[PDB]
Amino acid sequence: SLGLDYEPSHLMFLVTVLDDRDGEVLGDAIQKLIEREEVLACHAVPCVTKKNRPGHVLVVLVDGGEDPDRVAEDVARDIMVLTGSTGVDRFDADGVYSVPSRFEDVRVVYGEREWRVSVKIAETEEGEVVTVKAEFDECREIGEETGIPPREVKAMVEAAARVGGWVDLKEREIKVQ
Amino acid sequence: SLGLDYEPSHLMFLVTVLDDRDGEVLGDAIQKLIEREEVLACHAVPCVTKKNRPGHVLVVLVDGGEDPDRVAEDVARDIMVLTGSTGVDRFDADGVYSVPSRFEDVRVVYGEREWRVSVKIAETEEGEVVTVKAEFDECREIGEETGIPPREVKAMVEAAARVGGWVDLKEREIKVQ
Amino acid sequence: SLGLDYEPSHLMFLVTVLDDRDGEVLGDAIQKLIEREEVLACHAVPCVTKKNRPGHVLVVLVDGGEDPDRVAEDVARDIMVLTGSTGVDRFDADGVYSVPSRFEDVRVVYGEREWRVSVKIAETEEGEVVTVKAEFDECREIGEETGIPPREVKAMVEAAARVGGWVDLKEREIKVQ
Repeated sequence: SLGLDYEPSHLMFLVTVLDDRDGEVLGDAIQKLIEREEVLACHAVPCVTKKNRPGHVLVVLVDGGEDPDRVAEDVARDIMVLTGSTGVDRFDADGVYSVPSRFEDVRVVYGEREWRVSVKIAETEEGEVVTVKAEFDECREIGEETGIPPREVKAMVEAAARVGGWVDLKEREIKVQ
Repeated sequence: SLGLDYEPSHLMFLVTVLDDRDGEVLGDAIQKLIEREEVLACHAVPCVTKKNRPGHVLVVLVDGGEDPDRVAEDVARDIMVLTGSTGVDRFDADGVYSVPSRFEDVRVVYGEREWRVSVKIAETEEGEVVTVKAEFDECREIGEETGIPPREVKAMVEAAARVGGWVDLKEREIKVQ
Repeated sequence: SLGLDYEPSHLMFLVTVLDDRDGEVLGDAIQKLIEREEVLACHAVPCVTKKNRPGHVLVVLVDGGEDPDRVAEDVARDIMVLTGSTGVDRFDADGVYSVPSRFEDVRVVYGEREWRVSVKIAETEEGEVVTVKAEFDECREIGEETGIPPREVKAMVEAAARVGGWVDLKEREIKVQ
């Protein structure tokens, strides 16, 4: 139990098939659907329906959280109201794999310009650091203004997150205390 | 129980992975697959298979209806016969959200030209009309020949479905009796 | 029971939602993911995430085989290590439809050039040969060098697999013994 966690999951797929007859309905419905916390993702999967008619299966990824069923019903109705569907199907995950994680803002200086990079550190009970991941968009965007390559920012930042230090890119240093 | 219905579902995903080695097999198989009532949708999802080979996961959305298993088996064999697969996997929905609905043909006149528009009215036990949806393709296609915008056809038709009347677009009227 | 087999399935979908923030992570992760036997397919499904941000739901199709849970966990960790995700969800098939199958190499000669074509023969207990499928890529690629159409190679090869013979395309013959 002190490797990967494997627990019951509150993730579900909410699924409905729409005729492509109602044109700007799906983009609009998705934009309202994502406004709520528990909707993780939306995708309209293109499909062939019954009289060789093009459809989309609207697929909504939902984190139920503490109470799934209130959340599932709220989203199901949203789907119904927003799309005109009267049949929304629900698919539950049989379990979720997880590792405890935390975030760590790492201070980056280049002599005269500075940033703060988010670093997710995923660590098990046993002390296995499975991932230390500096947020890449910040790393590459620093990698521009500095010039020096994005992945060396990443490597330095992640090593700084390990010892709780900060990065001086100008002298190639990680400073602890 | 007199809001949304949440009942056991006879919807299933029939899933098989195909090598892209057999070229015009998938379009043809889908065209035969959709010929039966209970196949709701088909999509070949592009995927990366095992020796960096491109595949498709053929995904068939099936309404089992009264007896799922006879329907599921018939479709599974069709998939097998049509594609050469010998392994078809089945994924059942854990439940379906639903609202009772009915259809209502609304008579539309523009002085000298007329149509009939299908309007789905979805209404719960409590009397909450969650959706009144005029079929959009008809609404926009009327919206052409008339000139006047498709969504005002929609709004007028849906209001006519509410009181069981008919639409006179020429004088901007909904007539009840 | 001597038609289609319908047995418990060791197939699962491993699902994780990624921000598109980490750029060349998905192609690389998929290329490592497919290296193991039990990963059947990988696809990153494009999706709309929470602050109208584009995401992908990485979807990994996994044959658990004899022990699913060791295989599932190994893949889940791979997903976690390779992508930085700390939440991998698991969806089990409710059953698999199957027909016993075997392969049969069919010798093809055109007077002076020869090949061996793989033919899958799927046959039930009752003796229903549901599919006899010559591997199409070989059939069409023979169909080139020979000139004569790919589907007549297929038909001849499949008929040869039936009687355990071999194909002489030059004299239009299937020879048994």
